[PDB]
Amino acid sequence: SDLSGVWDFKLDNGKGFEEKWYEKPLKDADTMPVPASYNDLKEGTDFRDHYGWVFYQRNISVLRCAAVTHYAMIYLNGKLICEHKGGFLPFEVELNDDLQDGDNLLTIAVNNVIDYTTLPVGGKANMMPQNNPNFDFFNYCGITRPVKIYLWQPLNAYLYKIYTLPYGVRSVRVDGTKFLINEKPFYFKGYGKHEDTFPNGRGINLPMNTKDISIMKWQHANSFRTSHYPYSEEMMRLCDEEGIVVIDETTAVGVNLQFGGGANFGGERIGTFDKEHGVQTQEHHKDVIRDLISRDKNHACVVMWSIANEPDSAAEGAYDYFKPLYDLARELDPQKRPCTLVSVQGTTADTDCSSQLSDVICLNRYYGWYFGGPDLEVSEIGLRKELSDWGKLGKPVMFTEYGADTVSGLHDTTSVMYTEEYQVEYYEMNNKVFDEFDFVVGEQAWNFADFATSQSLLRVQGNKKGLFTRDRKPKMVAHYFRNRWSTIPEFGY
Amino acid sequence: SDLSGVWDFKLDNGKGFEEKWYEKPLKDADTMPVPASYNDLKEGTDFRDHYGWVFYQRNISVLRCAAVTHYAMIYLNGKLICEHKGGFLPFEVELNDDLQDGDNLLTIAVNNVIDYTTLPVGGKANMMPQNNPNFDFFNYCGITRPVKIYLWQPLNAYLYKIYTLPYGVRSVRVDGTKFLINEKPFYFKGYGKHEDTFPNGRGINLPMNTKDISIMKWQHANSFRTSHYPYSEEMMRLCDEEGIVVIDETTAVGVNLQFGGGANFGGERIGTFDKEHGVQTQEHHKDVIRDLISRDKNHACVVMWSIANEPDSAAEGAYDYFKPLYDLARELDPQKRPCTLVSVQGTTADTDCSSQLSDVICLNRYYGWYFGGPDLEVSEIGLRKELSDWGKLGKPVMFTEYGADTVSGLHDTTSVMYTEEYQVEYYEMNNKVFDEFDFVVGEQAWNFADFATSQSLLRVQGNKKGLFTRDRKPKMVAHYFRNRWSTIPEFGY
Amino acid sequence: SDLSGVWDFKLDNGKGFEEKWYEKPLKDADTMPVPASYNDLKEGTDFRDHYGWVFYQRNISVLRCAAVTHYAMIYLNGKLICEHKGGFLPFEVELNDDLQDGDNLLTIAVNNVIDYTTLPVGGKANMMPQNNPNFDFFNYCGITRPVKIYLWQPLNAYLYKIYTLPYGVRSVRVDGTKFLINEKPFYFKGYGKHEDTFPNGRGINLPMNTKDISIMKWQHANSFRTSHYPYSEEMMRLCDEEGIVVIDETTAVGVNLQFGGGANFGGERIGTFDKEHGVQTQEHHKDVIRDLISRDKNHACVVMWSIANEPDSAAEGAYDYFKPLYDLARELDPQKRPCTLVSVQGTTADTDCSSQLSDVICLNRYYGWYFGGPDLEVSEIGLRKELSDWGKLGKPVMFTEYGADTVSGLHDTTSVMYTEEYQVEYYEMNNKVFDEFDFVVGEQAWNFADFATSQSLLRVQGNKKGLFTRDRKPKMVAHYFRNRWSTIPEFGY
Amino acid sequence: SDLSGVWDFKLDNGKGFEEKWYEKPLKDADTMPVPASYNDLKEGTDFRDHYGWVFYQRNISVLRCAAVTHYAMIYLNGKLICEHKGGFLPFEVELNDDLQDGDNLLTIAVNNVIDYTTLPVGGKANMMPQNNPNFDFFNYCGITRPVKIYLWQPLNAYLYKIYTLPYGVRSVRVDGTKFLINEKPFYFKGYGKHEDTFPNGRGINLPMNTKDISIMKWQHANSFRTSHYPYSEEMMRLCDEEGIVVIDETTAVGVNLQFGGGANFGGERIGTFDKEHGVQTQEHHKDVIRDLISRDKNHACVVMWSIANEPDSAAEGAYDYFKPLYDLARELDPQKRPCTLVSVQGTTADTDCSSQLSDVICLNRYYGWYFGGPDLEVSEIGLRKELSDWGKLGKPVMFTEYGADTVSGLHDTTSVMYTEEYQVEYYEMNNKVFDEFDFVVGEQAWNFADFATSQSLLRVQGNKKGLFTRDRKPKMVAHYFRNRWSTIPEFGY
Ligand SMILES: CNc1ccc2c(n1)sc1c(N3CCN([C@@H]4O[C@H](C(=O)O)[C@@H](O)[C@H](O)[C@H]4O)CC3)nc(NC)nc12
Ligand SMILES: CNc1ccc2c(n1)sc1c(N3CCN([C@@H]4O[C@H](C(=O)O)[C@@H](O)[C@H](O)[C@H]4O)CC3)nc(NC)nc12
Repeated sequence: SDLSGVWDFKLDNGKGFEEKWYEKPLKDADTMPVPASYNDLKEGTDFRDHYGWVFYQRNISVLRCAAVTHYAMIYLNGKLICEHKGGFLPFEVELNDDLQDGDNLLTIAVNNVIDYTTLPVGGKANMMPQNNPNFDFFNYCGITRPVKIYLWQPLNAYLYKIYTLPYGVRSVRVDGTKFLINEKPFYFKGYGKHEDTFPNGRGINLPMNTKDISIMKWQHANSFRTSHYPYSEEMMRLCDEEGIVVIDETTAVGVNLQFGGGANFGGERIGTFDKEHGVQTQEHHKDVIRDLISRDKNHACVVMWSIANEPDSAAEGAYDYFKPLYDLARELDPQKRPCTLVSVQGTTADTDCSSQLSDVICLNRYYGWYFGGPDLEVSEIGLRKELSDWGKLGKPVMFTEYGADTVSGLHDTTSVMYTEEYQVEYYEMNNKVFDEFDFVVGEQAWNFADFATSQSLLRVQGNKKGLFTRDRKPKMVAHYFRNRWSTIPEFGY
Repeated sequence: SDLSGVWDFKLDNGKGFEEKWYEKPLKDADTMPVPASYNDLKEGTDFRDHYGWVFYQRNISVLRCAAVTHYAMIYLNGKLICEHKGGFLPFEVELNDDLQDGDNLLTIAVNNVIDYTTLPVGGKANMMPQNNPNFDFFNYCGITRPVKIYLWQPLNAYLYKIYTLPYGVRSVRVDGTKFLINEKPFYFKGYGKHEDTFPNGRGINLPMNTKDISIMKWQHANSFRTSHYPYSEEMMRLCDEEGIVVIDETTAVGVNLQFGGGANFGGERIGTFDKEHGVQTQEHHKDVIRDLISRDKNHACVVMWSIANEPDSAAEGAYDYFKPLYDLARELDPQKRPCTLVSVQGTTADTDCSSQLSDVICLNRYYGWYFGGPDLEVSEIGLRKELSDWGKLGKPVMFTEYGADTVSGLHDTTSVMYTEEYQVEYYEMNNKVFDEFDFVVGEQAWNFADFATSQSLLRVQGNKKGLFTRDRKPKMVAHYFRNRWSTIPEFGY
Repeated sequence: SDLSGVWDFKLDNGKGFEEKWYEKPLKDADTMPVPASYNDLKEGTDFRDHYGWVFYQRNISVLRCAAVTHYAMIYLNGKLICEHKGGFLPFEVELNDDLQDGDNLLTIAVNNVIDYTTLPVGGKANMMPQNNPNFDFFNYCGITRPVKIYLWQPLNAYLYKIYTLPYGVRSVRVDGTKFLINEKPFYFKGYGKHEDTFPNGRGINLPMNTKDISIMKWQHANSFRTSHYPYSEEMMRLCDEEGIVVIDETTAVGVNLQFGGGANFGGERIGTFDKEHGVQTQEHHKDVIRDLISRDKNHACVVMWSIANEPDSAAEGAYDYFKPLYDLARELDPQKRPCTLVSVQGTTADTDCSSQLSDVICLNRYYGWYFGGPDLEVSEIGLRKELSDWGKLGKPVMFTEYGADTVSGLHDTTSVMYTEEYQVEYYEMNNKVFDEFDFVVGEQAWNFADFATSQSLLRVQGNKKGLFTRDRKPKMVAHYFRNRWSTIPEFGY
Repeated sequence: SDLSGVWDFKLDNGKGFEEKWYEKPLKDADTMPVPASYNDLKEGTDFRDHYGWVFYQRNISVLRCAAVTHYAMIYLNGKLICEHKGGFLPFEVELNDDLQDGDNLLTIAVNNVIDYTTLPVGGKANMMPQNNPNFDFFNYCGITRPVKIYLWQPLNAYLYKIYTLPYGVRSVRVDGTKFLINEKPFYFKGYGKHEDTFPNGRGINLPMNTKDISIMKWQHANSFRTSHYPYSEEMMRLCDEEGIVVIDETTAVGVNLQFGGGANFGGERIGTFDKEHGVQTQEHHKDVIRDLISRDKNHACVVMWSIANEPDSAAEGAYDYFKPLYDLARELDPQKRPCTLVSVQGTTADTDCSSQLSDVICLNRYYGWYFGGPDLEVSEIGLRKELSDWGKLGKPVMFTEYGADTVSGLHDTTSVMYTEEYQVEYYEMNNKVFDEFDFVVGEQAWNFADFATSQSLLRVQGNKKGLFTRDRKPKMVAHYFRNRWSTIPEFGY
């Protein structure tokens, strides 16, 4: 029985836990539908940028939270039943006990604070009393996912059935510079995505998920990556049904304290993996890895794991941080699927700890935007120079992010940055260099669609690097990729 | 237990009922989330404009359809359990019988054909093998609403509780030219709405519903009308919680065969209420009235009933068609709430059968757009001339529709039609005349937000008359109304 | 010596000619730059839509009007020196006499009234006290063009020199179904243009002219048509320098009283060439033909004459109206260049008087917009059916107009009318049928850029059929044509 | 006699002066209209971003350059006649000599290089082989202005006449904290402008000038500033006719080497007024001051001089640089008009050398954008704190720049940066603080309209801080200012 609906809702002030609001029904309360991120569902900056706790509550009568972002505190008649740290993976509690009679009071308290102990991690200032994300997307929070009571081929799916669980048969493993599904040389076509819609924020959107898949099949794409967090269970099963290759990724974005900017302790900047003042996320990072792999163990669409997005991988302490997490990933994946991490700009093949730990090299490069733009010729020289050097490893290289901010509507015959023409030229140059090297095994544009971020001078009402707008309407670049991807097969490219 | 999820889906070809698809599991099937309109969830004109039947199916293990648009045909292991005509109101069936063991096959067949027998009615051509709506919104179909197994004051709501059902205490009745809630002279502030979002089509959107309410409270609005169909049960309860005045309306739009255009039988145009060739919707019209009132009997937000939107009310046979439906409305409303109908342009106080049957006169006037535009001065003369004549009845007059198509982004200091400036000037002129007459008891703009329609030369990617865009972003007119409505109280204006 | 600058300016009230304003300096006067259309240079609908006369004036000290739209009345110290009817071709007067001493008073009175006696002709209502154009562009008026005192190959121009006059050598003549320049089979690539910029209105814009040419060479175009009026002398010489093929056209648009709509005399609609109540433009039509050809006699870019745009050519009296004008065109063109007229939708090869008089058949067809849209398949059947029938004449057929209104920014993966995707699909279908017939010798899209029109429900802030916006920014269709035209040569296609 | 037209044109390669192109007619030449900036009149980044010299040429038969940006080199039959450094003020040469017979060859060579010796000054990198402007507008170059051969009250102009020269009588002088025109306390209402249109670049646009004035009178504005360079003579006379208060400004923008960024000599950053490595513009700065004041000596609209825009005025050497230029300004202004300079963010009353030299304090502050955004509350605290401190001087304070980048079309009910709502809120906060202090004597928004800049991550297709778009269409903020300025008089506020 799904508990999804409009619940009672109130923000803490913060004299909430003192007055024991989880015992009595909330007075002067608001309304809020679940599942949904609450940030965009009321008006006013003080509500959207609220710092602290919120109180959901709903009656019951006669429990698995699919996701609660970030920190959940479940109650019943006042007695705490659960606690959970981790805003993008499910958790459940037993309720045979503590469920009195009929008319009972279920309260869910949700916290949004992010720091060096959370995944994603929150910095102390802007990346590009308040939360300051160390990541480039908005800190949507609340009960994002529902609360309920209780040969396979890319683009050519076939799932047998087996509680009933669907399953698809497929082999995936890496040989040299080749990514093989069912022993055939695959090429990744697609994007890095976001669970981002209006006004749901990060709340699950089954209609948009299907529309996203239809658009991808319209665009002749085959893959995407769950940047920068594991998606909903329903979206994963859909890729199983629809035959969409997925790269599952953990909530480990922002373990890199070189943005912006930086953080100082004693008049000196601190490194990322400083044991005393740096990140305190390791033991939670593996908790997320073992919780993720336990969830999507059997999804034939899951093809490769991503331990972290854009970490300080070329810094002191980077190897000793990721080695125990990498090993764990191979330890609990019964299929021994490839594992990787997506690398920031500035990483080279020699300095990246991913050069050894990862089966596949996954790059996030912005030659022609953050680097070199608007000089596409100079940026081409650099992209080729770094890409040649990455071939020294004899591993598959894969671009997981590359893009240019483009506001839909801006045009010029002599293109400039932020126009739709410049975006197509940016991708033309990059794709031209990608086609020169036989060890690249995929292109994944950033982003699939425009998505909301925190406010800054460098973000024009969110991140505009999508091929599509936030309402999924195509920019000119979306028709460019559709034509290019129509001549690039899934296997043998 | 909510059955909402992604189901199996296929379109009929139309050799579907022959091959008995409702018995065996569907081969070569697609995917489709419910609840949602399917029209926008795949790509291609042939899918969006599909004519005929679609087949939903979902397994069961151990039934109330909140809405199925338009015609539902429920199955189980092959045996038909139900049929329902009526795309916007709930229906249920008993399932103690016919539910074998555990693993069973629930199939829902949905038809989209509209004609002179349906509400809404479908014409034979464009209003402004295919369905041609006699109404100005898109023919979204599918399982729009979920399938599940089992003193009050405006803007100041208070609902006692009482199965548990919430209830709010309030008095509503008409005295002379005054609309009184709790014996105080009310003024309607708001819009005509639509259940229209992307990509859900008409599918229920609990996030957008709350965002809509927040925007209305941001804009200092108090009311809206369920144009042109009854909304979801969840949206009605939200207006109860949030204290939003609602005008409940039936699915009776398009009982007017003077659009465009017209229909001919024997070389001669036929009237609307021709008994042989005209509308065949009467007995279904009261079925909808008795089904609607049975659903929202106790919603304190429901304040007035609307029997039909824009009917041929000044034509022969109009009185004898609406008299038995009007009487029924007063017969089954235990509160004796006011009843009305919203009148097309061209109606006068003398010729409208609503002049006698309705407690409140509800007008849809476009002085300054369809009539007179771009001459706002001439259009002002006409609006005053017709409005003065409507005062002869000593009844409350209320504008339920007035607006000008405005594409967000188009501006000029010397305004022209379709720009944001012209839209504000259009509303300034109209509102100026409204303030001259003490018998007008409300203004409701058309529309609240841009919504999808059928394609025509006169529709610029849908209906653009919204104060907000389809993604709820405000046009300049939305800030004009917010300032005007901030100085107009709920009572005593 | 150029008199171009900001002059004194005032609108008549209309007690202007009584008070003899042309004698004394204008009191309570405004400012206005020449050359420019005055309509958009002040604010307010009453100024933009002004009906009647305006008064320019400027001092002199010690005369050829390049164009005065429409009717000019030149003065000096009060004494009338000139009168001119014809808003788009030059006229001059002698000034040795009437020029006293030094400080003198030059007044130019300009009228904007259009009716059945003017070219372009003004109707009595909207086409789709006030001027109501029988043409689809705005009635910009004022001193549009400056007032001053005193082998060639397409895309490969070479002009010898010869008062000094430049000249280019080239042969043009029609053989069968072939348009030959220098005895090679040409193909027209380009558009119908407009002298339309902001805020100049129709005023000459030498910067935009060069930018237009650069954009055409960027788009791999070779031709355009001076729709619907002869352009400036400077623009013609530029096409001589830049090697751009031009189709010179007269001011004869709107000699067709079947728009909208129509005009009635005695309870009955009147035909276009009714001698008593219809058009009274014939003797002025040849005055324009002999004035035009006298101006561009030597422009090597002028390749074909266009007697009228979209006339009632399949109606009674159409042949006897155009025969004396056609003959005149061949009489005064010392090069015997081809002559034609562009035909409205609904014209067939049998009924069009252009089927006999014209050397080249020039069609304005909207299969997929005005006809058939949004059914591109049905519209394709019609375009092929009419195009096949036009081949019966053994003449060259050329499309001078075809397009779909497109507001820059509107997109959908499943296209609908007014989006950028639908515009590309519209042109794809049309161009596919054009490539099936060897007797079509050119495609000219409508329009090159968005331009201002009179206000109506069918015009979304002007005409949006341009491949480019009014500020020359490209829509998606502009890159489609650039790719298609890059593979289509000038000769031998 | 105006030489304005389309000339021969070619870019140097750079073997141009060797081959003596100024002697023979240019082979393989292009076309270019004058007056106009050439940068946007052809296609391709290599043309728009061309570094070096361009060659204009035009025949003559039987000379004052109104502006040539930046460096002019005039020829005739090969013999150099002139040289001029200074891209925004007129210069002339005698031609009785050197003018042979009739058919002669006039060549104008134009250079675009900017460095520490030019005004405006060019840096070595981006401010926010190539020119890198130290200013926030595009380096438009070419023959921008024409080449030719030969009581007053704000908003209530009256000019007597007096070669004939118009003149207007008015008194202007500063008393305490009051700016008085005709001994009445004035308040500046308006903006900082730019000579920026499409596609003319910085080329003179008499139509747009009049449209700009009409829009200002529509918006109830009274003043603007010639940021950041003296405008055309025609625009100045128009403000005389139309009664628009102007603040004339020199070409002295970018004398501040703290942008971005900075420049290093020997591993150390150099100060702005370093005599050896810093700016070398002083003696040219006064040449511009004495050339400017010699031009607009008699314009009654000129009300105050601006010596430089945003200089390093709080740095070592700043006082000794501006003292001789300031004194010169009072030396040659026969009216002893006030003189000032507009100050960068970060300047305080104590450290600004303008605190002593200037009669009026002119600030460029961005509280709520560059500083504090999106925290409008915190930014309000700062604006009040700095504004209170500026009152210690007992002088008039005037804001010459304040604004937020706004892309037309972006909206949200809960505003974020770059939307139209945030722009209105930004101006509401600022204007609220301005109204608290009686010593502020004007508000001038930045900018009047969107204008082109060099490309950077921080510039969304140019500078979007305009109240209007580049095609003069109003954003929502333009209607906010129109309402505010309608209640603020010219005198006595
Ligand atoms: C097959 N079914 C139908 C039914 C009605 C009509 C048509 N087809 S076609 C047409 C029309 N046109 C007038 C304009 N003409 C060109 O079209 C451009 C544009 O419309 O954009 C114009 O800008 C340009 O100046 C013109 O040369 C094209 C024909 N006018 C009116 N008046 C009610 N009705 C119709
Ligand atoms: C308080 N915290 C900070 C931090 C950094 C900066 C500021 N405040 S302020 C500023 C700046 N400005 C330069 C431009 N100047 C005006 O602004 C207009 C515009 O920016 O739109 C311009 O179009 C117009 O021409 C100019 O007169 C305004 C100052 N430049 C740079 N270079 C990295 N940094 C900063």
